[PDB]
Amino acid sequence: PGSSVSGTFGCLGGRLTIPGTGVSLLVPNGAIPQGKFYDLYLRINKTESTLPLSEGSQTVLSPSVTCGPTGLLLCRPVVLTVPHCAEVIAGDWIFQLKTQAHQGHWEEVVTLDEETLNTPCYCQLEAKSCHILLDQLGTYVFTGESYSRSAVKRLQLAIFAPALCTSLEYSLRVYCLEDTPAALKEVLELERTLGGYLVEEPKPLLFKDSYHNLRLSLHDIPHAHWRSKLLAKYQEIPFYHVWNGSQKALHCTFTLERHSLASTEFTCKVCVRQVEGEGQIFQLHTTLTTQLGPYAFKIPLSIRQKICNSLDAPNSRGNDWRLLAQKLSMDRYLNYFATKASPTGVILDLWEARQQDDGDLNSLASALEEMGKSEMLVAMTTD
Repeated sequence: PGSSVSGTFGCLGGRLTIPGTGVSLLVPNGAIPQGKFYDLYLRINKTESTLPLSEGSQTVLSPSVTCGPTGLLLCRPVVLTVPHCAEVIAGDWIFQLKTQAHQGHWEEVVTLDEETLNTPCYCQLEAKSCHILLDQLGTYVFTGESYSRSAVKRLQLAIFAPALCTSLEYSLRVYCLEDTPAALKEVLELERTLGGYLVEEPKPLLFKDSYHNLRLSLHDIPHAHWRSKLLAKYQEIPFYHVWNGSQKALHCTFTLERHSLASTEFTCKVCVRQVEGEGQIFQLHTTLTTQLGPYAFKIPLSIRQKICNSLDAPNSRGNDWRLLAQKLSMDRYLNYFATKASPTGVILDLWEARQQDDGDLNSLASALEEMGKSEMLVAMTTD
């Protein structure tokens, strides 16, 4: 219900966002035909709906996201942003954007680095998210596959305990989640129903394509007052279950027993690690959606038009939108911008999409300054 949002947009565009997920749809100025208004929606689909894409070497890297309705005319691309859990720079991944024509059926839109002049999207692949320029709306998911020993995904580790405890029985739920805000939001919602609370801030863990399992154990339990109810000294989560994705709230449950209700404080060391890989320690101690244009955008229309007019013109020594794209690290496949009526306009849309996250207006001015462009353009873009 609240994993979907909707809005009405015109040619001035705007932004649709599902709060706490990393998922948003940026509808730029001029994507919607002048004098028209579109009712659009944006939804995250069930974690389990991509299960067929999660097997052996293949993994789902992002939530599956639907934007629509389909069948509306767009004049310029829109930007669909999704978070991902890949470590991108490192070991070899084959990245792919996939689309779902109808329920239970996926096909590739593109495999990254196989782009052609006909590819109807551009995946701007960032460290922790993808900003996907789309020529059309629909259902999309970002996937990655690898046999490389070097390929890494990012996890976040979140531990929950019951807020109310009346028994001698006590339990800790140690979740091993994909590192996206969406994944955390989902588990927080699950635990609200289960009556759990987050005992510590989540912690990162890198998980390697090494075929090694996750191992989880408790240590330094106050034996005088507490005991573990499990025979095994540790628990494991199978490598493929961690690797593949599309699994709702992966966790192990640890079960403890207090001697009496006088014991109202629990302490222990929780270790979560990949065999032959990384590990984390928790030192535990418990007690018993819609913006509209042009205000949705960081660059005023007047300044955007000035930049686009300056940079759209082909430059003999390479000093045009191509160099701006290179400077902003948006140059993995320049020909997607080249076929647009304003290559600069689409680059700026991508920059806008980035600014919802980590950057600053100075990344744009810095780039323009290094390009030797008008100091008036730099003046206009500085922050």
